[PDB]
Amino acid sequence: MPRVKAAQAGRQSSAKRHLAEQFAVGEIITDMAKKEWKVGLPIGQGGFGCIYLADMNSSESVGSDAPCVVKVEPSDNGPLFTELKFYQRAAKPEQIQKWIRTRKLKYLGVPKYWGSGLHDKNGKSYRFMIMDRFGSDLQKIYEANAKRFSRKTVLQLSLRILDILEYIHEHEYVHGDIKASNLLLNYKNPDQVYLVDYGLAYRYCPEGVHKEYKEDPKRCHDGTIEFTSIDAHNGVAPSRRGDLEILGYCMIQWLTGHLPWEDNLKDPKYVRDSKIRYRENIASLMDKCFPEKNKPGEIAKYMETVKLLDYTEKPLYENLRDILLQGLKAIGSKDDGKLDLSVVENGGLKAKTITKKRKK
Repeated sequence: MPRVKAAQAGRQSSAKRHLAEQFAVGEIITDMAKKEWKVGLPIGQGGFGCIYLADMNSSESVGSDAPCVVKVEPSDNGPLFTELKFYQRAAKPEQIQKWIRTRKLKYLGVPKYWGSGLHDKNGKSYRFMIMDRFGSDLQKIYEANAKRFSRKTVLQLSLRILDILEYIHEHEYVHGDIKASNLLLNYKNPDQVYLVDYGLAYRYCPEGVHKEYKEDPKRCHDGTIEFTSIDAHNGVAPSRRGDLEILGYCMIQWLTGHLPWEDNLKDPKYVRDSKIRYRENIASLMDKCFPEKNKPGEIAKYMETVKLLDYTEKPLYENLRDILLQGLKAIGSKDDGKLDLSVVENGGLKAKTITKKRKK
């Protein structure tokens, strides 16, 4: 006997506001560069959260002080010291121009350092760091553009990632979880993407000593089990193979729309299984991930190549750079129209703390 039933609809809540009025707008703070930055509007969003925009004093012709934003971090220090130390050390106009030009690199995805300092407020010392003005994040763009990233989009994304991964991973740091929220687009220059959330920066080779992958005690996992791979999740510091592995996962993610172990992001066995399962026959699996009229050959060859270099036998990012660009150029694309991500959406995720040993 038939029965009729249906009662469930409507579930969306939106409630954010930013009016201070009393005390906030116009608070000038002098950083270590000896500039007194005038905070303007509370954005709240960014590669961390609670990020402010710099209004500054518009006397007559402001220099470069206006087009910047500032992250706020407690002086108790979580990711800040690691992030800022690298930030200030890497964001050096002189050095950037030099090594980028000489190493034939494309572009470093690191925000320009303007200033940074400490300001005790109400008895709580907050340390602030001034970065480039961000307005677009790949997390909200993921939603708004339905994660449809074309070859030229993914290629350009991974291209700049290759630049930065070599620069950072040649020294000491890693980044296990490559999340869409890690990539921030310049608010008024979308073709140039920056990376933040350096809390997922674990050290593999201290100073410059290539140790050995056995840092794994039981579990550490910097970031989500999604892109962190088996390596970082177990707690082991990955070599070039790790970074290459993670990048491959993000590339196929943007190219296909969704990861099999992401729909299964509720089970450690399935995520591990699926990753190993696909890596068994990378060429076959990658090409068969999105079979219709798509060309996933660049990824297939890339993945075969990265598996072919063992773990750190012969890792050459420029060689991977070559194959990817060669494939892209084969279909008639080469830095097509300066990226493809002009969605300019704002509403990503938050930054995370370093897995130094224990977070309780």
